[PDB]
Amino acid sequence: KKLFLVFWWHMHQPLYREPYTGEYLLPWTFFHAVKDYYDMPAYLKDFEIKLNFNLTPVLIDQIQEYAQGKAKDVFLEAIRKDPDDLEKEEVEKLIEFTKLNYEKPIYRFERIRELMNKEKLNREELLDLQTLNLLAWCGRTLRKDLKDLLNKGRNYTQEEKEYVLNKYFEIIKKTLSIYREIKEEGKGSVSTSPYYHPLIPILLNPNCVYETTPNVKIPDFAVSFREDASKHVELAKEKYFEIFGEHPVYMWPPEASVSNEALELYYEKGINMLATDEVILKNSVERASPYLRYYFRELISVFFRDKTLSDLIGFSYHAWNAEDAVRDFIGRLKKIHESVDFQPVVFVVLNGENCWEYYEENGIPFLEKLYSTLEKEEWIETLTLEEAMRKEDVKTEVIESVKAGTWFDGNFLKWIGNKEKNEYWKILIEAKKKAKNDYILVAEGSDWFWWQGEEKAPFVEVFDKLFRSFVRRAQE
Ligand SMILES: OC[C@H]1O[C@H](O[C@H]2[C@H](O)[C@@H](O)[C@@H](O[C@H]3[C@H](O)[C@@H](O)[C@@H](O[C@H]4[C@H](O)[C@@H](O)[C@@H](O[C@H]5[C@H](O)[C@@H](O)[C@@H](O[C@H]6[C@H](O)[C@@H](O)[C@@H](O)O[C@@H]6CO)O[C@@H]5CO)O[C@@H]4CO)O[C@@H]3CO)O[C@@H]2CO)[C@H](O)[C@@H](O)[C@@H]1O
Repeated sequence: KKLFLVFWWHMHQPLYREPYTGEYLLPWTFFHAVKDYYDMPAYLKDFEIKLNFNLTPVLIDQIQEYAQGKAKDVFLEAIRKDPDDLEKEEVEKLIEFTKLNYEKPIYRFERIRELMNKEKLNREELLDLQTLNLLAWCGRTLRKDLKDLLNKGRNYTQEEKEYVLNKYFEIIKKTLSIYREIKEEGKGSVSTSPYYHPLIPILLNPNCVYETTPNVKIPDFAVSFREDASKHVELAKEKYFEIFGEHPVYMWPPEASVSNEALELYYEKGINMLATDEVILKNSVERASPYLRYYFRELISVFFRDKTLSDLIGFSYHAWNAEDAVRDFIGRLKKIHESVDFQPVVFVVLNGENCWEYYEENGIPFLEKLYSTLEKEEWIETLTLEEAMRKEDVKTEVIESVKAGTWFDGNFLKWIGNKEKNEYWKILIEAKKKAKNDYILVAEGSDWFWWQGEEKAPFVEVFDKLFRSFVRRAQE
């Protein structure tokens, strides 16, 4: 009797490319590409387990633009330049970026503490600030290859900085290839999401928010987003086809968000399986275990992730010693294994790139121990999404209805319902009446609503500039 374990790592960035200037206004796609988007699948080169990935189409677009040398990234330009060429504004940006990241374990360099305690930085000190910001985001592969430069920790030259930059772009250029490789070799399945990671249930029917939060105020949805919901799904199928040669049969619904209408739309667009959150299961069915394969109306297969296990990795284990965390995780799997006489399917689904910067050494000791341990446990069999979808020796159940929600408390309050987030929906509704191009789809991404009305910390103003620029461009 085995326990079936299914990792599904979700990779996404909203579009940071300002539509009028073409400038990438935040470097987050670059930094998570060099740190996580290649290295997370690259673990499969070293560990004989299965790991699955979701790539949003808008993230794929940006990875391609960087790989082709076409991404004009303003923060990266402040890193690349000789410090003598830095604008006062770029020095300010560098210092502000360092301050935002200063307390993260991946920024634990003594030299960074020295630099941030200095009243003024000369050219050598700025070169160190630039290069250490680069190296703080070094991924697992290059932490080995560049170990000597990493251990310097100080006294970097322009040539060394440029060497690191060149190796980083090599990683970006190999990124889509590694996803093709692990897919073709059967080491993992690759899914995608509707194109710009929107909240499909809201686009189809904004009143679905009242299934969980009856008291929420929402704006007057005087325009229909139902066709746009379809377009996000259809365009994602086309992008994922361009990159892999086939249409996707698995999708990750953004924010785990489902509703009866959304599940119908995914079924109508030929999606065979998705996953969502355990809270949605608990809200939809009186008594239901998350270790079964569910069939929604016999139309589409649904797995509900183990929320506890997913949250342990995504939010808890950064605060643990790596050995203890793996012991805890394996011990929890052992209890699931012993708690049923059938073979449970355990979905661990979370963002694949955001938690590691808070782990010691970028989560590498944790993941190397986890994967090394899992590959040796005879009673655990990790599965691709395809294997999980088709496994015969599992328990299944038909469900007829779900209560609309997301993996944030089973509801939509992170994206709608307060004055500021509702203002964004009002802006989008009015812009949709006059829309002329697909930039209206960009503006439908969940990220813009996530940051709005929170507020409040460096760069939220950048997300607001992007959202409003996309809204403006959509009407031309
Ligand atoms: O000043 C605030 C903040 O600033 C910086 O953060 C910046 C960040 O470092 C940078 O990379 C970027 O963030 C990106 C991010 O990298 C992308 O992946 C993307 O994030 C979205 C993600 O793809 C989505 O799946 C979604 O994930 C969220 C959920 O929406 C949340 O509800 C929550 O979900 C969990 C939930 O809490 C739990 O109950 C659990 O059951 O499971 C859920 C999932 O595990 O968290 C996840 C992850 O955040 O939404 C994401 C946001 O839309 O796009 C991001 C940008 O839109 O930009 C950040 C701001 O500049 C700084 O580094 C931070 O340290 C600081 O905290």
